[PDB]
Amino acid sequence: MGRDEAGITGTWYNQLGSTFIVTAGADGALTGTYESAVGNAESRYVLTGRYDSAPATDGSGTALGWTVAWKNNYRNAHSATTWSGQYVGGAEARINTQWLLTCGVTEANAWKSTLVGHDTFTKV
Amino acid sequence: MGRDEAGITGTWYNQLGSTFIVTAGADGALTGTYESAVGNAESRYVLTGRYDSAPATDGSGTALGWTVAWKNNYRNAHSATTWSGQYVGGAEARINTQWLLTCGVTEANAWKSTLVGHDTFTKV
Amino acid sequence: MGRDEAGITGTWYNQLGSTFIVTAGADGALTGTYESAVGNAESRYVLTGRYDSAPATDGSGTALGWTVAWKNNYRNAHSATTWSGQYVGGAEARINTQWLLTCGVTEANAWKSTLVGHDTFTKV
Amino acid sequence: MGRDEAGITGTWYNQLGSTFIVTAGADGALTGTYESAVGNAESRYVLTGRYDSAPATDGSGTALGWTVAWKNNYRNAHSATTWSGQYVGGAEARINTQWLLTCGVTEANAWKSTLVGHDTFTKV
Ligand SMILES: O=C(CCCC[C@@H]1SC[C@@H]2NC(=O)N[C@@H]21)NCCCN(CCc1ccccn1)CCc1ccccn1
Ligand SMILES: O=C(CCCC[C@@H]1SC[C@@H]2NC(=O)N[C@@H]21)NCCCN(CCc1ccccn1)CCc1ccccn1
Ligand SMILES: O=C(CCCC[C@@H]1SC[C@@H]2NC(=O)N[C@@H]21)NCCCN(CCc1ccccn1)CCc1ccccn1
Ligand SMILES: O=C(CCCC[C@@H]1SC[C@@H]2NC(=O)N[C@@H]21)NCCCN(CCc1ccccn1)CCc1ccccn1
Ligand SMILES: [Cu+2]
Ligand SMILES: [Cu+2]
Ligand SMILES: [Cu+2]
Ligand SMILES: [Cu+2]
Ligand SMILES: [Cu+2]
Ligand SMILES: [Cu+2]
Ligand SMILES: [Cu+2]
Ligand SMILES: [Cu+2]
Ligand SMILES: [Cu+2]
Ligand SMILES: [Cu+2]
Ligand SMILES: [Cu+2]
Ligand SMILES: [Cu+2]
Ligand SMILES: [Cu+2]
Ligand SMILES: [Cu+2]
Ligand SMILES: [Cu+2]
Ligand SMILES: [Cu+2]
Repeated sequence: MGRDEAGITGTWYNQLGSTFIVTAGADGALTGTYESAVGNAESRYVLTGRYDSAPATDGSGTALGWTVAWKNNYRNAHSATTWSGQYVGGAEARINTQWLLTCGVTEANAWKSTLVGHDTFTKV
Repeated sequence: MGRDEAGITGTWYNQLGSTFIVTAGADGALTGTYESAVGNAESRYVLTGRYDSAPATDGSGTALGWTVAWKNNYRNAHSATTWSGQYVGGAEARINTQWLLTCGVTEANAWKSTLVGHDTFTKV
Repeated sequence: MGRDEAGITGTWYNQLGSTFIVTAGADGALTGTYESAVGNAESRYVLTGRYDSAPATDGSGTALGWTVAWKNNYRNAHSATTWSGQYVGGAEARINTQWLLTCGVTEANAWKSTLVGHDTFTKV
Repeated sequence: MGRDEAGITGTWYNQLGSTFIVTAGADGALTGTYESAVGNAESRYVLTGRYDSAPATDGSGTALGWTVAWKNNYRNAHSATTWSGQYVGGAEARINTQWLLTCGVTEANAWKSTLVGHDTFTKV
């Protein structure tokens, strides 16, 4: 199995109150759903990503990333967010991320297409 | 089908000479392989992502994103990159992205865990 | 005077234990010194920046930014960090930032020149 | 003098058609004005920043950064941009940057406060 397959798989919550439901596969896959507490979003969106299934054993975190395109059966916000970060195990397990949200825009507006931020996910 | 299913599917090349091989599914999925011309990487890595399969029709680009975890059968760089951007169709089709590369690090080094950059992909 | 001239001027501390000493001028200027608890840095470095001296009065934060080039009389790390963020007044005043650290590198290494992160500064 | 004092001082133009007028001081200071071809901006804005006045001599670029707060006598966009990058000398001298634009927002909107992008400046 991936070293942190069981540690990563499950339900996570960020500081905005969003809900990140993920399954980590033995092959390095991340699959699941994302529900954002903010923005032009309602209900669950498909996500997919990858993680390092054989991380270092020196106390370093486990690198990972995932994408949500903000289209589902309810809404289409013509945008996608990618989260890049690491899982940190332990009693207070965390996934610490930085993210890039890109909106589909015309070429004249490309300069203002991308938001950057940071989300921390916990199991509680 | 996704509006830009055929436009996105195929082989793309960025300004570093890296090769991005992707299939866009009707459901919004991106699957394929990435081969980086630079860094701690050799041969192909699995990628997965998402794209807006019903973009706006006002000339705006098509938002998308994908992730590579830098582990394959040859090397493990304990890191993952996410690319966030948009596909722009036309005679000179492009995927314009910004990216976040996170390395698995100890908590004392978390402040220096993440690189940011920008890649432009073309069909030639 | 700037609306938050007095609120911004003073000594601030971030989550790494770094010390940000700043004077906000009536004209929108920020001047002062930065001392980083981490990285290739020792003692104080010159900083300069700008802030919105007439912010909105609807509860929004006060936008600002500053730069440190990491050369002083002790060390030269051939790099510069810019912090971009906002000051949020109140009992628990904060400056919330995201930052970009660029290292001087050869053109072959330009893709790995820039780190991104986020620092929160408090008065305690 | 700074190694690239003369190389940096002058008028620069980016890919959007914006105009960056800068003087590099022997002490590492950057001062000047910025005029953006895009966004909520008109005429010139004050800028200030820092650069490495004693860069490496191995062909590496010269790290630098600067800030503009988007208030002048004509408009106040309640925002600030920081550019972080490097100057690359030679026949086709360039300043390659990544930038963070933060808007002053209420705490409920802090997640969408910051844009990220990249500008390349040339002498022509
Ligand atoms: O909301 C969305 C989809 C939901 C995004 C939720 C984000 S993911 C990163 C973060 N972690 C999280 O848990 N939740 C948030 N996609 C278009 C994102 C439009 N803006 C923001 C909201 C909005 C809704 C309606 C009308 C205008 N805005 C982005 C701001 C912006 C920046 C630059 C130019 C123009 N607009
Ligand atoms: O290379 C990797 C995997 C390959 C990454 C390729 C990147 S994806 C974004 C971009 N688009 C692309 O087409 N190609 C590049 N993963 C660890 C990334 C270590 N550094 C860089 C190289 C290196 C190799 C060996 C030893 C040291 N470095 C990152 C620099 C850094 C930043 C902060 C702290 C420490 N190190
Ligand atoms: O430390 C510096 C100057 C100090 C930087 C302090 C940072 S500002 C943002 C943050 N807020 C803060 O309060 N403190 C930190 N400038 C070169 C920054 C080299 N690396 C990190 C340390 C290091 C010291 C010696 C040898 C190798 N590293 C950056 C990692 C990197 C990324 C990509 C490619 C290569 N390296
Ligand atoms: O324009 C400004 C000041 C000018 C900014 C110019 C930028 S600096 C980086 C770049 N290099 C350059 O040469 N030129 C551009 N400051 C508020 C920036 C509001 N948005 C964009 C324009 C706008 C004008 C009026 C109404 C709405 N927009 C930012 C988009 C955004 C993102 C997230 C949430 C909400 N909005
Ligand atoms: Cu290893
Ligand atoms: Cu973080
Ligand atoms: Cu948007
Ligand atoms: Cu705006
Ligand atoms: Cu639509
Ligand atoms: Cu771009
Ligand atoms: Cu690394
Ligand atoms: Cu380093
Ligand atoms: Cu106003
Ligand atoms: Cu922040
Ligand atoms: Cu460095
Ligand atoms: Cu490295
Ligand atoms: Cu040196
Ligand atoms: Cu760049
Ligand atoms: Cu804004
Ligand atoms: Cu918006």
